[PDB]
Amino acid sequence: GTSQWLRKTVDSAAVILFSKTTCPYCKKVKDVLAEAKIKHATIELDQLSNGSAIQKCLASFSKIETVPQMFVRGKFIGDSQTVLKYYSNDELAGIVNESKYDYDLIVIGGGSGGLAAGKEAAKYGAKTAVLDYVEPTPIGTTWGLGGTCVNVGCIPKKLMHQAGLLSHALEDAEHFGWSLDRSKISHNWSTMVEGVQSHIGSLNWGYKVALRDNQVTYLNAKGRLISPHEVQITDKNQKVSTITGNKIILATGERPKYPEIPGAVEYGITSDDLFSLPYFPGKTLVIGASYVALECAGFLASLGGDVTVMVRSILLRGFDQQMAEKVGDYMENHGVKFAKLCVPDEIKQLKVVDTENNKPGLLLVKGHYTDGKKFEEEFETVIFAVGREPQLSKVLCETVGVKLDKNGRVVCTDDEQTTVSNVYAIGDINAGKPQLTPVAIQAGRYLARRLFAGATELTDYSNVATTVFTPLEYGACGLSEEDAIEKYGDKDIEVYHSNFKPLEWTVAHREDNVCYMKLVCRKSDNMRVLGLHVLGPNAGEITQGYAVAIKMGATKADFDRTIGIHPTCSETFTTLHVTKKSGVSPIV
Amino acid sequence: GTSQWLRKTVDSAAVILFSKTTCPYCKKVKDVLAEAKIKHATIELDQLSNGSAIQKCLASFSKIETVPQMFVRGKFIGDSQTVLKYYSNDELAGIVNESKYDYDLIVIGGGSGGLAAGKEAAKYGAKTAVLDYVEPTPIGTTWGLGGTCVNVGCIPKKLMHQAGLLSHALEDAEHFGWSLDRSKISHNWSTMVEGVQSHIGSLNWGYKVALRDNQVTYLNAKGRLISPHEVQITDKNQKVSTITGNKIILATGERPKYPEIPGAVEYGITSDDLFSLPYFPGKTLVIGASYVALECAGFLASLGGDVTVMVRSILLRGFDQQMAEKVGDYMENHGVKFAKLCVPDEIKQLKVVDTENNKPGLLLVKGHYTDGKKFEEEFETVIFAVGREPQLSKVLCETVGVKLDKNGRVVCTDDEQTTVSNVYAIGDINAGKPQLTPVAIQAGRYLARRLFAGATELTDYSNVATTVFTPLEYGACGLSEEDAIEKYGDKDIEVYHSNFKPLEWTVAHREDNVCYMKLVCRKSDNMRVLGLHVLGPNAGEITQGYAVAIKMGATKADFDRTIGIHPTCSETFTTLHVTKKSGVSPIV
Ligand SMILES: Cc1cc2nc3c(=O)[nH]c(=O)nc-3n(C[C@H](O)[C@H](O)[C@H](O)COP(=O)(O)OP(=O)(O)OC[C@H]3O[C@@H](n4cnc5c(N)ncnc54)[C@H](O)[C@@H]3O)c2cc1C
Ligand SMILES: Cc1cc2nc3c(=O)[nH]c(=O)nc-3n(C[C@H](O)[C@H](O)[C@H](O)COP(=O)(O)OP(=O)(O)OC[C@H]3O[C@@H](n4cnc5c(N)ncnc54)[C@H](O)[C@@H]3O)c2cc1C
Ligand SMILES: CSc1nsc(NC(C)=O)n1
Ligand SMILES: CSc1nsc(NC(C)=O)n1
Ligand SMILES: CSc1nsc(NC(C)=O)n1
Ligand SMILES: CSc1nsc(NC(C)=O)n1
Repeated sequence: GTSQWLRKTVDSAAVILFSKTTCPYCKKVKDVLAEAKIKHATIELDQLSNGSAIQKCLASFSKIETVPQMFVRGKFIGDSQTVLKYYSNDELAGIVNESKYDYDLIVIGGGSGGLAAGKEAAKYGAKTAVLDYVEPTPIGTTWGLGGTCVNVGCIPKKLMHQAGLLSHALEDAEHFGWSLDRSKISHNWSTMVEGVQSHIGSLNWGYKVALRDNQVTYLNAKGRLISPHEVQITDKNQKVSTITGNKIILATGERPKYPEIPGAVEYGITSDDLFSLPYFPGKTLVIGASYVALECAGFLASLGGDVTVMVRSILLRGFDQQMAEKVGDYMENHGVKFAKLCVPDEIKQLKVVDTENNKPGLLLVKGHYTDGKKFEEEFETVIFAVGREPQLSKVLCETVGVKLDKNGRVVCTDDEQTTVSNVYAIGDINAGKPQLTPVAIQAGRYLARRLFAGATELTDYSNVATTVFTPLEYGACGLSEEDAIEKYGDKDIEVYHSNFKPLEWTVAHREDNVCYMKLVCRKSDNMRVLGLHVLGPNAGEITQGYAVAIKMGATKADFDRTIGIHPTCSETFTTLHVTKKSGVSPIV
Repeated sequence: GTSQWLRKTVDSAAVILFSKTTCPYCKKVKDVLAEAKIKHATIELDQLSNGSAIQKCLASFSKIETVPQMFVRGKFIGDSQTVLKYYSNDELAGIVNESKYDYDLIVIGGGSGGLAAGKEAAKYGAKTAVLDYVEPTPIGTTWGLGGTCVNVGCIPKKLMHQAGLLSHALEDAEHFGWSLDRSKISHNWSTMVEGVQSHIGSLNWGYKVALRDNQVTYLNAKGRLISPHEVQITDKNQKVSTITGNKIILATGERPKYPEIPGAVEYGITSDDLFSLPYFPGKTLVIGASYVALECAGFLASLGGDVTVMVRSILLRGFDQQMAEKVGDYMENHGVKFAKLCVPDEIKQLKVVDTENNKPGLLLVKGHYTDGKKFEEEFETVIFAVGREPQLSKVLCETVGVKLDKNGRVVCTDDEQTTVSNVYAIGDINAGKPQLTPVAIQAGRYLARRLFAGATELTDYSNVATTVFTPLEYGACGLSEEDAIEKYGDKDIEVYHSNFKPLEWTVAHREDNVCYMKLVCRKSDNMRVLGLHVLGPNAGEITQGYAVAIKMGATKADFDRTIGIHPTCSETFTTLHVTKKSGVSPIV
């Protein structure tokens, strides 16, 4: 086992040094490498239980057994004397820059995973290039480096969530003694957008400065894998060229879907355009039922918009459906309208968008209900949030041999390898993995360490916690309640649950039995917690820490023997006692 | 072991039924007890691994070995036939109400632990009386049922913290696009106080309704333990009488200290009076450095007050002192003044409090610094937060034999027993235990189950998490950094740490490297997390869940292999990497 590991480590590392912590000849080579600004991986054999065998297996590559041993791209370079000799003779730089390929690593896609992979690999000497390019939306929207989350995702959408929550802060402030009158305050959309966009712009810039400071070539151009080690690039002026790389990481992500109906691409928008929209949407129709659909409808309504959501079948397919319905009911009771079991057939234009005065157009939406009734109504803006998909045919010449699934996502082993042995995929395009920014970062960074630093640690994709930032937030970790019953049988499942009420809602006179939380547990496994769910303020901050306990296999007794922090919302999890089978009510 | 347990269970239970889940004769006695409204404990022997031996040991008390067996106050009452016979003959009620004593349980003190103990014990048939009485403050302040937290503690102080935070919500709202101008909004103290007091009043009332619905006698009178089973009571009209009880729980809590200097009791106030003060404090001097001192100064300043804190030596003695100093520095940079290494000698009055117009008086404070300089300054209000202490000499006739320590707190074993075998203590008066409302609840409820339901589970007092609700909040669980070094040696301690910045602070243009968090770990124990610390918004909600992981013994690798929720503050704990020994900076 040790042997096979050392062979894979030596073959892929760019510059790697085997060492011991207490050896002056190792120090001597380290000081030489630091002086000449040579970046490299370092493995200290005296801090590995396996290191004595490893020190013996290095003689397969170098025919010696002492430390230090320096390797470049699979080739043994020398012990202490030879490296110093290479240095003294002005030979060391040309040896470490020697390669079959232009780059040790080419990343296609400069988003969450792409930039994480690229920065980490550069730290261990891997000569790295990150490629990024933003195909404009149908109306021409575009943005800078950083990928979906930074530019048209988690970041601008949580800040617009914050401004939505500040409306209820203003309401709440009257009851706590502040003098303002909420009903004489209005919201200015473009002022909000300028502040959000300004923060994004500093992220774009910060990422560029990060790549430059890690010696990463950044190319603003479209990448096409034409063979295992050859990537074709087309830049902004349509100039076409080829670069080669030893390892290839695919991190191109996804883009929004449009329903195939007349008028949709012409007259609707998506989340890609919403976050830099120069005008307030006005009376808005959201077509879709995903978490994207509900978060966007949610903050548009809190900023004073007239909002309808058109629901084909159910809300939040794939999430715990009781939690989904609580989520939806909260929105409906605070000014979001729902058009349930409704599908659109057509969008007709009645006014073009007023580019000069920054005012929305006007649209007519025709649809029908399953009961036969026609849907017909006017909206100033129509947003589509009906899914997302990758566009790999534009990236992957099918003759290279990368296996895709029926949805067009890349099939990988559990270390992210594709069916082409030097090509990997991370993030939203990795088939079957949760589509989330921290996941893609963990995958990129861990993969970079396996390739260029001999690491073994894999990314763990199970029981990853999520949060939906609807007006009342919803956090979950683990199995939904229905899936657990599905997997183990109703008799083996015990669900503890309770309503609650934040102390902050008392003086502000908000609802009594609306916030909610439950633990789904397995009876035959010491009451193991299979899934946790909470609906309430600050649901993300509440949920995060419990994810660590659940990863370690927490049981109902672990929740019970811990003591709460008071006064908090999250403490209700430490004193739960009402089961569902008992039939007792969860209310306060 | 089983034998000794069953003997203690039978001796103290009020009404307890031994049973099996699938026995129609058990059901038969259960249905009789439910019909006649007889409350009782029930132990189902078929759900205990030990139950076969237990069913054999019940023949020590009853000379039978079948189920069911009913016991009242240590006496075997009958199997199925005898109970039905007692019922049919109109004899059952007088048998279950038979006792040497008026009450199975007398609780002295109606606060967090007292009410928790009393409600739980009543569920298992224990005939219970809760005693509560609020000795007025020197200026005559007083309040209703519920104890310190409800009336003059965690509840009114977190709501006044919420109103303090709403000031920065109002500031923040401008940058997110809302139209208001913070500099034209002022705060009305008495309007805030009315809303806080109204919520407390519904808690007072709710607790009374709770005791009545659990058949608990509630006496509004001062309790004095004169012998192991005799409590003397003095009511509001000074009428004096005696009641007897089998078990006694002491839950009288503490009250604030005053420094022995001239003018202090006459002209200063404490937290006991602050939370219902009919006038705004105005320019205020806080004398003390505890968490009470800083939380109160904190919200007074955010509500527009001119505030000074007088610090004898250090802030927050007993907390991680780096975290304390970060906490203090934040306050100082946002309008709280600190008078460091300063002690008061005297308070002179310059104006009496204006009772009619609701306006504060005016005071002169004289003190001196350790460098020799005199302190002399005028304040409209002086608050003392210089400690809290119990008053057990007013409760415990020293001839009863309850051992106190040098601070006047009750010495108990790890199941809360005092040196008098039927007397227990819970909450702030239990010597050596964290003085916290959830602890006192856990202790009361678990004790009630041991006494009257045969439970064995003890309360776990280690690694209880805390939060300090200063303007920037501070949450901790486990060891402070200095104590861990003290216990295991610097060489064996590794501290990971990082600054961070909430996404919400970006658009509102707040500080860059002020929020902070660290993990204190032990090198020789798989990098076990010994202590966690975070300074930032919503610190309580952040910290709570990690307390569960730490109780199960989380390591640095458990934090690493869990994936974050994004965008949150709490996710920074899942990706920490900068150690202190490395000397790398923690900034962004
Ligand atoms: C509205 C919305 C809200 C979201 N909110 C959250 C949230 O709160 N939390 C969360 O965890 N996740 C959230 N997500 C998901 C999260 O953003 C993604 O999981 C994450 O962006 C995936 O990262 P990635 O690196 O795999 O892809 P991306 O971030 O999409 O990066 C891919 C990049 O590669 C570029 N590219 C594509 N093809 C090429 C090519 N041929 N050559 C060069 N460059 C190319 C793309 O234009 C893009 O810049 C949200 C997503 C959306 C749409
Ligand atoms: C300003 C302040 C803020 C706090 N904030 C928090 C916080 O955020 N979180 C937290 O966990 N803890 C907090 N605490 C501490 C928390 O309130 C206590 O730990 C808790 O109240 C202890 O409960 P107890 O039942 O032991 O005592 P108490 O709640 O003090 O109850 C004792 C009761 O018995 C009464 N009594 C006394 N003697 C007699 C007698 N002879 N006869 C009858 N009745 C009698 C007392 O008047 C009182 O009503 C705070 C405390 C203070 C002072
Ligand atoms: C993929 S979720 C989704 N797709 S269409 C829809 N709603 C409509 C057509 O009204 N929801
Ligand atoms: C979810 S909508 C809403 N309004 S106030 C709030 N939460 C607080 C004050 O903690 N939520
Ligand atoms: C017990 S903490 C404390 N006691 S006195 C003080 N400060 C002063 C005298 O100025 N802090
Ligand atoms: C701690 S003082 C302060 N002002 S705003 C804030 N926190 C947010 C907006 O999450 N804290």
